[PDB]
Amino acid sequence: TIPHLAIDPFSLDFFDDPYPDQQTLRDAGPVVYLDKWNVYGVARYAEVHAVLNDPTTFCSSRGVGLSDFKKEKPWRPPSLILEADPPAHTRPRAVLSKVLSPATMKTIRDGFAAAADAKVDELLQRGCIDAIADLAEAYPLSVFPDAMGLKQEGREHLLPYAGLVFNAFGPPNELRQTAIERSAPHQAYVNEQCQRPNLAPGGFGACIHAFTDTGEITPDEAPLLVRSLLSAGLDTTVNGIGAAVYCLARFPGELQRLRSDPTLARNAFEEAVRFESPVQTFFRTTTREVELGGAVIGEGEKVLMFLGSANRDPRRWSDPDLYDITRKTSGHVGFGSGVHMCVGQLVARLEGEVMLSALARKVAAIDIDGPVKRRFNNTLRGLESLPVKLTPA
Ligand code: HEM
Ligand SMILES: CCOc1ccc(C(=O)O)cc1
Ligand SMILES: [Cl-]
Repeated sequence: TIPHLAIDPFSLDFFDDPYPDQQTLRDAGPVVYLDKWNVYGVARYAEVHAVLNDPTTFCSSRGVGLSDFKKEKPWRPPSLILEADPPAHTRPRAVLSKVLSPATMKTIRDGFAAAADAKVDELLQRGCIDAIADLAEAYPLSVFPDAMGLKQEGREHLLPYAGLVFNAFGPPNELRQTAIERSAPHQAYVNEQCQRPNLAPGGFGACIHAFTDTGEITPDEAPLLVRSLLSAGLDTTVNGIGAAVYCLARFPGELQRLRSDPTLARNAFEEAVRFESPVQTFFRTTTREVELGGAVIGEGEKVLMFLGSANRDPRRWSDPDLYDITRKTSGHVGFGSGVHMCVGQLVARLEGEVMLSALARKVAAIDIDGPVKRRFNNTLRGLESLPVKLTPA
């Protein structure tokens, strides 16, 4: 009943151009079996959405990578939020939700915006820049570690640590095994900075620790929650902003619409998240026999959700392959959906918004003027290098 496919969604060939293979995965059926890794796959919007929204049947506590925590040792202590199910999940989630709240956004907004304006000003002085190193990396590096309350020393460990985390959700290919074999210094650094004494007052980190006396989390839980933010909070935004600039570079008509109305910045970023889906994939594990899209899946099976594919499913989206900054994006699954839906999305959107606003007001054109190089990662989609010429407005 379930078609079997030999496509490796974690191969460099796939990362290099995933879209044909994603259509093959969607059109093969609502549920496929991926023989390469012995997992089920869902690539259409409807099934991806259904799976995300049934956490009881499709759990996270057995890991959201290929590895089944019931069978293998997790490479690091499990995340108390990403790799937990309700009810264990519920209070740590509530804490990070309050730490990364509307009120918090109000306190950091002017600073994040000034930094974005300053960066664009600097880049315009240079003219010819690398929009990855000099913008998509440099801008989040200039605001997020400080917002966390990290010391200056050791920050060069943060992106390596993130690349390791997102590679480790993958199968045991070379990407994953190389990451893990280089991991020790990055782990050591990150774990140390998660301790209360090492986090500056007023940062996200200290704020997590301040929540330890409410009964929601205990003091021994706070370091792992800080670890979640240091895992997820940077490299995601790097690839989101990189995606947005790439889109604007490839669709000059949309840059021009954004210039004429900079208040489109926020949606222009959201559309970039749907269109590129910097977070491509996550797994769930079935806790029982389940029927999905008229197909039956046994208990304890890994299920691979293609978020990027769901965000380009023509069953859900009109002209999915077009970057449209006035699209109604609501419902896209680039931040996930349901109880695990990105708890940091207000930070991601804030960063993305103020950067695209700065570009909207200051830049007249973005032209690719060098070879584009992709960055390969088992979970993240994005570029290594994006050489562009920026023309001032
Ligand atoms: C454009 C940037 C980002 C994208 C595309 C993104 C994507 C996602 C996705 C798809 C999930 C769902 C995982 C699942 O269902 O298993 C998620 C969860 C999560 N994200 Fe984000 N993320 C981004 C930025 C951030 C930022 C900036 C932070 C923190 C400051 C963050 C922290 C987290 C955490 C802690 C979770 C786990 C939430 C839970 O399990 O309840 N992310 N993110
Ligand atoms: C795209 C979401 O990525 C992550 C990665 C790690 C964690 C965590 O360590 O809790 C959460 C989300
Ligand atoms: Cl670690």
